[PDB]
Amino acid sequence: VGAHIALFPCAGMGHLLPFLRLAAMLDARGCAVTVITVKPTVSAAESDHLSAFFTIHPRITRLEFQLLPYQKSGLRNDDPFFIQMETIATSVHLLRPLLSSLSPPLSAIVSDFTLTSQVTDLVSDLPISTYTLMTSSAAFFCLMAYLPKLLQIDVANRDAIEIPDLGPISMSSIPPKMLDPSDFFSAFISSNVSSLHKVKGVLINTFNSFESEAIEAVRRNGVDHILPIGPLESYDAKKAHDLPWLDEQPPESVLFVSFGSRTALSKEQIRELGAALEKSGCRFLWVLKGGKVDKEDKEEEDMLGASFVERTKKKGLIVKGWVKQEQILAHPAIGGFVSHCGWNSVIEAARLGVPVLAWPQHGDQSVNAGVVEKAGLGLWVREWGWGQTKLIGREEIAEKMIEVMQDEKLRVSAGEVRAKAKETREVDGDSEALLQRLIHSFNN
Amino acid sequence: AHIALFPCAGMGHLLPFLRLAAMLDARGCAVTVITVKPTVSAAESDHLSAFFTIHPRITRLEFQLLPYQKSGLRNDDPFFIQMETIATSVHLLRPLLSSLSPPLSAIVSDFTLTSQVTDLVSDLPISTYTLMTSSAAFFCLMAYLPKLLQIDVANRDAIEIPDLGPISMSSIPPKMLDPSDFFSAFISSNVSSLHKVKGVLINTFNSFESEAIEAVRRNGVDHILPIGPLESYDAKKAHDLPWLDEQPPESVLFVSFGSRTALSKEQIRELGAALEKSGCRFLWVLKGGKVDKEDKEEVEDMLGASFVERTKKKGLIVKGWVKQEQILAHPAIGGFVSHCGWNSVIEAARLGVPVLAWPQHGDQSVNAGVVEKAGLGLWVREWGWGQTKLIGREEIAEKMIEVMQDEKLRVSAGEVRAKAKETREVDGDSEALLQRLIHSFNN
Amino acid sequence: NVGAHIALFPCAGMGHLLPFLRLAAMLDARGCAVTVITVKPTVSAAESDHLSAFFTIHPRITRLEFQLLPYQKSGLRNDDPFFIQMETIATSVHLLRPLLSSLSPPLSAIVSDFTLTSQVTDLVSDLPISTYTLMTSSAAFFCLMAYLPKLLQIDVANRDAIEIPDLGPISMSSIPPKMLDPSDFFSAFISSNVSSLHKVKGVLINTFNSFESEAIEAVRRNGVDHILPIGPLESYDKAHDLPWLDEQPPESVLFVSFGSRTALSKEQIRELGAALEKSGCRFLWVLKGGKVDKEDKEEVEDMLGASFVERTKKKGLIVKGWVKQEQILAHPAIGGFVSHCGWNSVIEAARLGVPVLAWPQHGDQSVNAGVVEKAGLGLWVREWGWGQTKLIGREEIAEKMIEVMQDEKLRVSAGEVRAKAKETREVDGDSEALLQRLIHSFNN
Amino acid sequence: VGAHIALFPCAGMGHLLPFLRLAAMLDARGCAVTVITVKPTVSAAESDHLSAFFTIHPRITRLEFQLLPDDPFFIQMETIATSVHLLRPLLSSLSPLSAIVSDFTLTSQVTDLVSDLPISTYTLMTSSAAFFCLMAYLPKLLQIDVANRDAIEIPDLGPISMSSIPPKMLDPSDFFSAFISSNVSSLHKVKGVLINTFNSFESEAIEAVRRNGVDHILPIGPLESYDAKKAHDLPWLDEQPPESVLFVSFGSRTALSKEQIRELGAALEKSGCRFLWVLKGGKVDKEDKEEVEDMLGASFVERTKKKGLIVKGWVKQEQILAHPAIGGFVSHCGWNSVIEAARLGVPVLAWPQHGDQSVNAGVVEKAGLGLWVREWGWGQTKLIGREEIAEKMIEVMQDEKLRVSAGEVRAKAKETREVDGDSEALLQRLIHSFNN
Ligand SMILES: O=c1ccn([C@@H]2O[C@H](COP(=O)(O)OP(=O)(O)O)[C@@H](O)[C@H]2O)c(=O)[nH]1
Ligand SMILES: O=c1ccn([C@@H]2O[C@H](COP(=O)(O)OP(=O)(O)O)[C@@H](O)[C@H]2O)c(=O)[nH]1
Ligand SMILES: O=c1ccn([C@@H]2O[C@H](COP(=O)(O)OP(=O)(O)O)[C@@H](O)[C@H]2O)c(=O)[nH]1
Ligand SMILES: O=c1ccn([C@@H]2O[C@H](COP(=O)(O)OP(=O)(O)O)[C@@H](O)[C@H]2O)c(=O)[nH]1
Repeated sequence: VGAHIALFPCAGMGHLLPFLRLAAMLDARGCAVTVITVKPTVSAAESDHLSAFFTIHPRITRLEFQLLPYQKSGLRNDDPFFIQMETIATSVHLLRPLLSSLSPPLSAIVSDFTLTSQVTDLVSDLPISTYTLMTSSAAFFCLMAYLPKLLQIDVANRDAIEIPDLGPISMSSIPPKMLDPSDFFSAFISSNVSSLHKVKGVLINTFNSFESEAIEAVRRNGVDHILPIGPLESYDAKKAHDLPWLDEQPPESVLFVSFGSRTALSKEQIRELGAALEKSGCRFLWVLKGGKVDKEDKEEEDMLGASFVERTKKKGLIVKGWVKQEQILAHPAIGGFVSHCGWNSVIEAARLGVPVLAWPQHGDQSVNAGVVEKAGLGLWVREWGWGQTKLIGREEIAEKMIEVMQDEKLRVSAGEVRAKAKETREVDGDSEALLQRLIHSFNN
Repeated sequence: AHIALFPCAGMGHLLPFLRLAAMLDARGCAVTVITVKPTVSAAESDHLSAFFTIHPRITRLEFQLLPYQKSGLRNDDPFFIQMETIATSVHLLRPLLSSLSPPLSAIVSDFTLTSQVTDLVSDLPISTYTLMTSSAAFFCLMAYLPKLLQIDVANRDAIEIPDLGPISMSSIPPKMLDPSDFFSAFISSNVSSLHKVKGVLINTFNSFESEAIEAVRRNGVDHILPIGPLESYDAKKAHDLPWLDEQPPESVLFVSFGSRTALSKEQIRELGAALEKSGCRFLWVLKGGKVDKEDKEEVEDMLGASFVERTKKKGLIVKGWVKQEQILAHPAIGGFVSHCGWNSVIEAARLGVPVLAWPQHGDQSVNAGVVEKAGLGLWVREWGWGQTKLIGREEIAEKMIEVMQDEKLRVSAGEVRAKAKETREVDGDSEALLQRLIHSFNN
Repeated sequence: NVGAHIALFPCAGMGHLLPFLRLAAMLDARGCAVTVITVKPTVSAAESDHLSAFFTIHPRITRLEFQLLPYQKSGLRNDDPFFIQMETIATSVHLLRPLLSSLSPPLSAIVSDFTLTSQVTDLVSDLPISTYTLMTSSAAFFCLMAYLPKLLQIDVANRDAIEIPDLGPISMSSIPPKMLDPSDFFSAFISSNVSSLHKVKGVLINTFNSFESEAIEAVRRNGVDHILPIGPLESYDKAHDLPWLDEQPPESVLFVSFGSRTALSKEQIRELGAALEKSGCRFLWVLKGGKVDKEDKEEVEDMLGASFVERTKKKGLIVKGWVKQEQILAHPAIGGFVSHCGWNSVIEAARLGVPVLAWPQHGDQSVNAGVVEKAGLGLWVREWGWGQTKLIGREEIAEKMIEVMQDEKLRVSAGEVRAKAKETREVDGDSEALLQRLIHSFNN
Repeated sequence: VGAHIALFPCAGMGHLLPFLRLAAMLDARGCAVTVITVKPTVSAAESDHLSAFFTIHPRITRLEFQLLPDDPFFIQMETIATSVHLLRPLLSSLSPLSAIVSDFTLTSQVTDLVSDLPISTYTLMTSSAAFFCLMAYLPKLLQIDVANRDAIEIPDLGPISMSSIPPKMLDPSDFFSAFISSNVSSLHKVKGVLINTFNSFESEAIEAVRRNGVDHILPIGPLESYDAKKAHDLPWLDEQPPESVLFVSFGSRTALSKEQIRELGAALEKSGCRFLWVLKGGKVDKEDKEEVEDMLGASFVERTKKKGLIVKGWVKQEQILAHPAIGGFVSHCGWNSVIEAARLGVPVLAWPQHGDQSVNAGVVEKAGLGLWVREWGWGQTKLIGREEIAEKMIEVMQDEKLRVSAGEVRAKAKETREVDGDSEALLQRLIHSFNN
């Protein structure tokens, strides 16, 4: 553990967990690692996860930063993660005192994409080689990467968007917010992509077989230094879960439902899947988030209904809250996965080879579904659209759930992805060799 | 894009730059604000500290200016004297600006520092912009000063500025016409170097000064950009609000004469006599000591105990810094008395307060004219120059009464208030221009 | 109430605290009433440790302590932990204003660190309090500091050397690059503070008139007229120290220390250790190897290895951590000092007439090394340059290490320095007399 | 107390002490007074006096000008001129001056200053009416004659001999001439002029200045003491009988050589006068002076230890002179001192070392205030014998007429000091003129 490295996730479970994963991974490869967190955390969950991680890994060290107050309405409405990410920039300078005192000077720092522009000054005064880890799809990341020239190019939204060395992305996959220049979200991505130039390398949670077209497209696309790190290894946070029912079930019989760290859909729609879930007869494990964005704000299982919970009393079990998704997904009993297609959830399923039913709700998740379908890892119906854009059928959903359980071709293809994913983590694997090579390059 | 703001001395110069800087930061530019020490007035120093603690990501660049060194520019004013001191030392900042870790894309300089600042970034890759504290109408007079000085052989009536109504000779300040005085030398020296500036920022909206903004555009300053009204950085802890809450809406008349303007000893007693005689409710900010806040160490021994007792029911007299923008927003204030320094004037317009115009020194008279033109307030030209003139209680009181009860003004003033709102809106020109400007900054 | 009250305000670091603590103790002896202003938390354990300990030793002196506020963006390029705190304290100096006004026994005067003189000066003015500056470094370096605004502003020239106005030219090669770069904190702090000196009633320098007559004049003639050499500051004062020395012959031991704040290159350390072995001189070696902070330098002998220690056990002993430097130099056994030539250590060596071999690492230190050579205190090799950026071979070091121990004229010269130092301390001596003179004005 | 005023003396206690008294006098008359001072001050005493003055008068504000980089006192007067602009910020921030009273030496520099910040300005002269005219008539005189004659005449003033006149003032080349001549020209700007004199002391002198175009001269003499109270010093003063003690002070600077000074020291014991002697070591500098009383010799101290006391350094002159014990004064004859003697009615012996003083001695003679020997001349020029001095010294103690003449002079001084008298009347009037 001669080399000293830090990783600095900003906000959100999707951002936070992987970086921890990168750190544990880095520690495993003889790196000395500090993990930087900024408080107060947006969600109760983020700290809960963080606390365990440090307890679980003593060798890795916690490096908190306390946030200063801010009040800017320029950011549209009130979504806390952009606000949290924005606040982090306001207090980012507070970082400098913290880095100056590090015992063995940091060889490199790994920084979440959202604040790559603020850190840059910090990265010139203290000359730290700075790296980034991408939580999104390489195909989706390819879109952001080419966004600035594409945003400069036109004023209206066309039928299909062409990123230069990649298959054109349908506009339906793209978020509205991305398209309009005036909107801030556009501002945050554009500036940050520019800051990539300063960075020594860019790391993404995907592997070359997995996104062959995109990774190369990125290569000639102005993102030369991108390294396919993924799939990010398990956090090894053992353990906090009781699953007597899961053990009883036959291997690959049970269906797992998670819509991500945040809730994805309306109750009326939600009841529709529950009704369709009954029609399918799949044994299930369902994790439900009452609060669409914050764990702290949810004190609501009223939404599914009284009759349904008793009706599926022996068919399935549901958790209202947080459960270990990878711990559950590695179980022999789980054979199908219905996800919101956040890239971390999609990547974990590919690593464990669990067939996916893609049900993207917002953001980059629609683009990840296209990768899920292109990979052959999962089944996706593009026509479902964004959440609340259309109300998709109980009867319609049931046919798709029945296909995932009884389509053997998906199982053979899903099995291949697990083998493809495993091979890249083997000593001869490009992903393991790239991580090992990057660690070798870090200076004393 | 890194932008640096270089305000000169004075809360009139200081307040606008910080306000914009906060606006720039809100809209996402990396912002640095340049301050130098010492500062003439306590408020500027106290304010800067407050502003930075409220806005953490804005960098503070502090330089100690060289000791006052001079020859020429007859100056009897402390704030103007400090401006000369900042201007003579701006050329020593070239070494510091060259090595800044996040290099500046552009500098937004103060009008007074524009000539020295333009020379400073000549061989550096930094765009030079200037923010104008005053009104657009005054800028037309500034542009015409060389023509005004050359063909000004006769002391008669007013001079017709080329694209708008002629200004009375009484409105032009006598100091502006004397080349020896600092006010004239600085105005002339800066206008000559305005052509080396990428853009000139102004605190007026297109609705407020359509003729003045248009006249300057065709008069050689073709890069003018209206961004007004500037928005408050809304940072404040001390509350002096309580008396007002007791007051009925619109009853109170607010009197203030800016950061560094004081009345005559005969005028303070005649103004006080008028406030009693009028019978109006009022809020008085008393700045008897003079410009500097530190030396104005007196504490209401200007009027005496007898007067406070008589007026306590209808008035509160405060000596010290008051949160002007907040007071103006209050339901209670239905009148304002102003020296018509532009920043007060803009605030009156944004918050729709009827204004009673009372110039004491410099641009105030022209701005007073603008205020009258737009219906914002009533101006009495005959009163002429405060500090050169004395007005009796009878005259003052009647005007005070008249402004409070002009419903046409209250209706008229509101209309300006609406227009100021529109411009800030995304459609509205002033915000749009800044949004237009901000993109430009990215290079 | 009818008694002078003097407050001392030190900055970050052992070098800046200790001179202040020592003076505070010196003043207390001479009947002054002393208060020390301290900010928590300390950058390093040692400063914390001394303060609690120091106040135990001198109960009468008041300890006035303040909280360290968050770091601010004032545009400096500092990557150092001790400099950054210096920055952090200064931003918050204005906050003290209400408190100084309200003290039970009021302040009559205060003395500021150079770093806080510009900020400190402003607070006093609304109070009837005299202001003084106590300066950590040498007169000769001080000569440079005053020049700095003039030097930065115009010449902008990379000549071989430049000349300070009433003092001989100083080689550029012996001037740190960072002093030259305006954006950097080191240049910026020196310049802003120097400019504010006109305000201070006097500037106190820990050097004596015999030691730097030429510099003292050079500064005086340059118009910061009020200069008050007080050197050398007296130990304020048993402990769990080393008895290894008590068993060593006199003059047989060579002491190596680079101060509290200097780490060394691992290459540098390996070569330096090897050099001692060839030289064969008995030695005491202190490793501030690790970080500037004692808290984060957890490295033990993992830096030198096991074999080096056993081989050298007869020859010398190496310790990592705080050592009681004053006591060690005082010991009859120590025959030579290898020092980075920081002023506090340089002055101490002069006090005890210990021959110095000069190896300046950063900042003020090269200018300091030269005077050390000049006064006949020590041997300095110019070609070695800066410790931080250049590495010196073991053999060259060993050959030099021998020379200082073997040269006996230097031992005679160092003694000459010592006698002079003794002369000032005495009631006859100008420095003691100057301090007594200073006290009487304090007592108005 | 409405009016607000400021004083500015550049250097010497010759000017500062009078100015401060002017400052105190003005405060008494209901004026807000600000005193402007130059730093660093040339003398530790000059600095010493200022701190005391503000401390003694709480309500008098102090404003200072820090200074940017022959006689120290003259050169510094030159330096203040360099930094005069520094004044500009100070005036601008003032809580504005109804008028400023400024030192004669730097009046020329300020003329520009007065005109931009409109301030009526005045100057106060610390030299005699007879001497001021010599300065006053000097500019014409230099160009017109360019020669050396035994005596020189100022239009309505009885000619005083060259022997009195200082040599340097005579030379056109010299720095001193430029300052004096230039400044008088600047004298035109001021709305008043003040000298520490009263008409009675020099009716002839005051008139000539009125005649000679110094129409605006105002004599406000004598200036009231600004003083500390109360210190139990000089138990050696209270002990002695009235008018038994001779007090010797050659200046606010040294004036004669150790051997020349030894002759008076030997003359003092032969004279038999009891004495309090103020002996300054530094020829011109208090900080420079670091010599003990070894110029007089150990022997002198043992012999006279009961008879008289020697103070090395400074003392409060007005305080000492006012004492019953003092009956004789020996003076270098600096005007400020001479005026103090007349107001306190203490007989003087005149021994002027340098400069304006010899002319000042002449005034004392016309007055009858003291006994003077002209032949003794410029200090250190010639050696004056111990035997010769005593006869004059004894004569000062035992002359009845002198006591009478001196008694009147004190009486005359008061009448102007009182409300009816002109010096008081003008002060009242000038303040009245002062406009808020
Ligand atoms: O109950 C839950 C919900 C989510 N996750 C983890 O949350 C991470 C982030 O999910 P993703 O990136 O797919 O989407 P997000 O929640 O950020 O929208 C993934 O590692 C999931 O395994 C989990 O472990 N348990
Ligand atoms: O007691 C005061 C006086 C002034 N101001 C602020 O100072 C600003 C600038 O004043 P202006 O430019 O109107 O006049 P000036 O001070 O420049 O002569 C105004 O917006 C006021 O809000 C204030 O807050 N409190
Ligand atoms: O192990 C150590 C190291 C340093 N010092 C003392 O710390 C003071 C400050 O050191 P200096 O200024 O010489 O160097 P710096 O620590 O600032 O680099 C000196 O008195 C040293 O004797 C000490 O007592 N023990
Ligand atoms: O020991 C001394 C000597 C002088 N003076 C004062 O010196 C002032 C001015 O002295 P003068 O101008 O007459 O003499 P000079 O300064 O020219 O030598 C008078 O007010 C004296 O009271 C004093 O107070 N103490």
